Amino acid sequence: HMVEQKRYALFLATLDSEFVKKTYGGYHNVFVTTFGDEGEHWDSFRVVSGEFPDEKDLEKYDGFVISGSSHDAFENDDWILKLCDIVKKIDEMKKKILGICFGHQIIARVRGGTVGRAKKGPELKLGDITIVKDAITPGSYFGNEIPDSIAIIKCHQDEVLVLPETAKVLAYSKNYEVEMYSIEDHLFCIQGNPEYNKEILFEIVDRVLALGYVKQEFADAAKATMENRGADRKLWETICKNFLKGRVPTN
Repeated sequence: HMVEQKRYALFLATLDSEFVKKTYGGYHNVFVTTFGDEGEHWDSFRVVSGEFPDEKDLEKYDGFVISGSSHDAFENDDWILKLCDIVKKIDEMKKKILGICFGHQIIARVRGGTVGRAKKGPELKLGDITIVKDAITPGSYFGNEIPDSIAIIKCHQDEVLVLPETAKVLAYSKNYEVEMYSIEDHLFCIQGNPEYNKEILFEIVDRVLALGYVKQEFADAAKATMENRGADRKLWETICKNFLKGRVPTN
């Protein structure tokens, strides 16, 4: 009989930026580099462009990842509605979804939460989130020794303003009450972008500065957060893979 193949679906809620296309070949590659392991089959679907799996094919996937986006997760574009519908279906199937940034926000929306512009304003920087260690099982996604804090790239202007009643907050920060959360055993959401790196961040900063969206001094302060430190990238890959591939007991 056939071996059980491992299949993951990536919902690309962003187009490929010029820098990401040139440097990495696009976000598919970025996501697979971050979360993929040898021998898995990753299908991506450019949901932002209205490309979706068929509902009948959802069962073949072992897990789903929803990417970041420049779009607002509270908007009502047809593709966002369709994304919410398909996420609702996957959620009902109890299939694993890792939501990243926009994805974190979409899952919150589907489960009755509210997303909108953050009360304390946008973040574009390397930040640190405080872990709610009391909500985390030793030897689950976060390893045997749970960190007090994790460094992650932040690139967002919106947040979960109202958490679904079914969500457990796993991390917060001074300005954002919901930096990471889980719902049941199959939904896991991070507001930051574990897939980003210094090069991706700095290129966004440069571009948004050039557009006149932020001041030079803001751009400078954003970049300064990563001049001498990086995100906890290896730890994020471990956590996310632990969750997405059920590599450790559930939390």
